Amino acid sequence: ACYCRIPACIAGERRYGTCAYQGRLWAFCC
Ligand SMILES: [Cl-]
Repeated sequence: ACYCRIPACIAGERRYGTCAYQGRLWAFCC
């Protein structure tokens, strides 16, 4: 499933773009 993550996606995931939410930027990870 896909999550917004701070600070980075973990192994086994890949990053597919970015979230801006609550004044922070997040990796969008799947
Ligand atoms: Cl980040």
